[PDB]
Amino acid sequence: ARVAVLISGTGSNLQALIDSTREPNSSAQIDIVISNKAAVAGLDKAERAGIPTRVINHKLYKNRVEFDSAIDLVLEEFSIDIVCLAGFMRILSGPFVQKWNGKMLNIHPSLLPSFKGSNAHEQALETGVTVTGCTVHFVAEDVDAGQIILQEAVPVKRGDTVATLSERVKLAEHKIFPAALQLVASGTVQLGENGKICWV
Ligand SMILES: Nc1nc2ccn(CCCCc3csc(C(=O)N[C@@H](CCC(=O)O)C(=O)O)c3F)c2c(=O)[nH]1
Ligand SMILES: NCC(=O)N[C@@H]1O[C@H](COP(=O)([O-])[O-])[C@@H](O)[C@H]1O
Repeated sequence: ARVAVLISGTGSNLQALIDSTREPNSSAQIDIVISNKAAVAGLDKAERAGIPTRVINHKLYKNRVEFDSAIDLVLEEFSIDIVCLAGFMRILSGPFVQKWNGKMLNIHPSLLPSFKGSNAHEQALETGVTVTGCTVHFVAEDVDAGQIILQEAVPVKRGDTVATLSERVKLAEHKIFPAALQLVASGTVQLGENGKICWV
């Protein structure tokens, strides 16, 4: 499968995915890395891996849909089959999400449906769970309300902060995200006609 990876910052998930798709049995191929914010470290790990990078600036488009279309042009230019959101902090418009329905994966640092949204670790710590984790799911029009592919639980140690909790969750992210991509690229997992996760 031809894969695009959309980032916004560090790209430690991107790096984790790069490492796995370089493996001989990878069903996946990272053909383009797109970022909405220039001069972010994800663009380096990508360039350091010899992967084309493209910066599309959401702040330069009048419409959110004009902005998604900028991305789809590149997705079609690179003949992409699968889109991985790896730290991408822009909500996509309905038609774009509909177009890539069942072809777009996201990594979210909670055990969904818990702690939907942008400050999941903050939420988890205020609530006081002792177990959190991360989730790979399909992007649906309901933000973080798509079909789950993989999940890994991670412990909340006492005295944790966003800094430490998120350090620990990210190690799990770096496992289930490559795994999930491989599941979808290989066609082992798909989005069933009934709209639930379908194993094959
Ligand atoms: N339909 C659908 N679309 C998309 C697009 C990306 N995702 C995955 C979740 C991304 C993480 C995320 C969760 S909330 C939020 C946010 O507040 N975004 C602000 C911009 C803030 C900023 O510019 O820093 C905004 O764009 O208004 C996020 F960025 C989805 C999805 O799951 N579903
Ligand atoms: N609400 C969405 C969200 O916060 N997603 C989070 O962004 C990070 C990407 O890190 P990276 O840039 O090092 O791959 C991840 O920690 C992921 O859980």
